[PDB]
Amino acid sequence: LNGTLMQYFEWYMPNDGQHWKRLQNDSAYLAEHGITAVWIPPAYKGTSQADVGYGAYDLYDLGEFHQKGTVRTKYGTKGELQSAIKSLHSRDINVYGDVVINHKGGADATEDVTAVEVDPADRNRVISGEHLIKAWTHFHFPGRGSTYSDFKWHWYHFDGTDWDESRKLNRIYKFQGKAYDYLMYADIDYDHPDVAAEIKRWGTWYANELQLDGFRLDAVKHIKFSFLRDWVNHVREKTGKEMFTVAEYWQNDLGALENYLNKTNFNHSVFDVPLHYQFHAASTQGGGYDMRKLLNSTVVSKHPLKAVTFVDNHDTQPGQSLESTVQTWFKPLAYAFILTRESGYPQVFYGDMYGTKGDSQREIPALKHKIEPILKARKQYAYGAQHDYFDHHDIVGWTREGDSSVANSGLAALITDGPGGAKRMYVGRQNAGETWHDITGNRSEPVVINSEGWGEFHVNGGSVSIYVQ
Repeated sequence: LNGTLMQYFEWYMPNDGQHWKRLQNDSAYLAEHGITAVWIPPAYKGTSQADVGYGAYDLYDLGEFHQKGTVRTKYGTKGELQSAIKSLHSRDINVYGDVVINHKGGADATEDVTAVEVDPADRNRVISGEHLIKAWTHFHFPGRGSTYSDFKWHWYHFDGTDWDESRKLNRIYKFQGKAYDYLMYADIDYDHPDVAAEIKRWGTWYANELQLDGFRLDAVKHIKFSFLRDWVNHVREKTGKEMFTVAEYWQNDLGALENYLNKTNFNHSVFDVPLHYQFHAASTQGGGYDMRKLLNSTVVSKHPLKAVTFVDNHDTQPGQSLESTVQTWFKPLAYAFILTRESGYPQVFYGDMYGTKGDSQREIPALKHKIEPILKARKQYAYGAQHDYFDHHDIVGWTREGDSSVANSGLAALITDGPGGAKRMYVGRQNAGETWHDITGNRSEPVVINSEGWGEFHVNGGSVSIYVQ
């Protein structure tokens, strides 16, 4: 009954075109362990076959046309993708597609365009007069043609770019006269009527072509909010489906996140970036972190229904752009936090489950065996009223009284970044007389609940204990 999301990709996975098949083959397992939704990587053609998917060359080429020297994307062909989705739906698992719409990369040709240079500090402070540059702005899709869409991109559909091809220069350009490869990407202009109309149309095309159930919105911090709000309303309306949507607004600031939510009318969720940073901070301070701090400054604490909680993702993993990996020892504690507490729509990271494949000497190992018990705790026991016990600097915990709707439901969780200990927690008089055991197997001793519903729970240092049944 509890929903659980899974980011089904890692940055360093092999470019062998078998990913869609792996996903398909992984459906039973996912269902076994309570995964109710899967967020797949960008399925459209990038700047090269090896593109992780954020280059975003052609949104209408889901690994179907020979473009950028390949038919398939890094993950597979459109057909394999469609088969994987079919098997996922047969198992009652929803699929959320990634949406990369703040820029387009890998233009087919440059265009002579008039531009002005702006201040790197204040990107709306002109520090140059108008002048001609050659910008990678012409997209015509030679391999696709007009199939699915005859819309062609030109410089006027964009706000600017960071590369002048004529002078081979890197500066911040803003196009004038309108009605390290990433430096050549062009920033999409949502003030242009044709652009806003086209992205909304592709949006519903995308949802229908793959039978998607929702979306993951990429890099929303720089996209016009009103547009994002309307794009979401639009796809839901044209489609007639719920279309759960979560946006990646990367800002470790509850303030900025709430504003984003208010400006977008609360029509979609946001990743709990602040929570991740606390997880990282705690895993980094060797027991010096005040564990009672986890309950504040996060999105779940304020907008539980609008938060997608996560431990790490493809941006924070070792070697990436926003690297701030939660240390392995702390990882299972963070997972217990997001998977067994009532608030938030938790997300499990593929890289944490099966390990990351970068070449740092600090890659994430496959934690599947440590996480599986917590997924089971969420799937079968995390129900009913919750009681919080964040009364200590090191050891904190919470209980779930369970729900009659779900048999033997109920749990007592305990996590500590410092030394081990015990804590008496109210578990529900309804559970009185029961003998509970640590599902993570970290503690061997049983705990029998008293007649008043209380229990003395224990936990090892720098560890996690989740007592059930």
